[PDB]
Amino acid sequence: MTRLPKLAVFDLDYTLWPFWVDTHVDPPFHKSSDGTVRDRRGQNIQLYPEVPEVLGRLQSLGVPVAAASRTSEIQGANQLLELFDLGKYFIQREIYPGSKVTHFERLHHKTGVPFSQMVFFDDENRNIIDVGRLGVTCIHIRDGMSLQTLTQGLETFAKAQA
Repeated sequence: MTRLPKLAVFDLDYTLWPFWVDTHVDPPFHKSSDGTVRDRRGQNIQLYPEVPEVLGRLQSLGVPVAAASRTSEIQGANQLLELFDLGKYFIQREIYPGSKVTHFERLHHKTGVPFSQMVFFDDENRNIIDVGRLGVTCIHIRDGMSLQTLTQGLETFAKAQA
């Protein structure tokens, strides 16, 4: 029904997975025969349960998906996206330290999508505030992404377009 955003942006830590990739785990990671992803020490790395379906829904809706993360553990963040087979859903990934305003300026530049036509999900208040000043519809999340968080965010975006 209501207008869809032209770009859906997600942070990684506490958005797609319940931890800080630069703090709680020890890269590199690998896939184990028991169906899990493990870090160098043997910890069981998991995504928030509905993350695969969240990205799959955006894919079905034709909504371009991008990442905007401020972690220093860049290699590890990308490896996780690949091992969980989530990388295929992303058209662009901005993963590096610094003000997230820089990540969004590059997303804006390469996609051509105006800031007002973007929706962003992050748990970090600092980022919600910084990016919000750009006109992006920012969705402050808790307990990571879920289909409810996604669908409510899309409604919020639609409302903002009005």
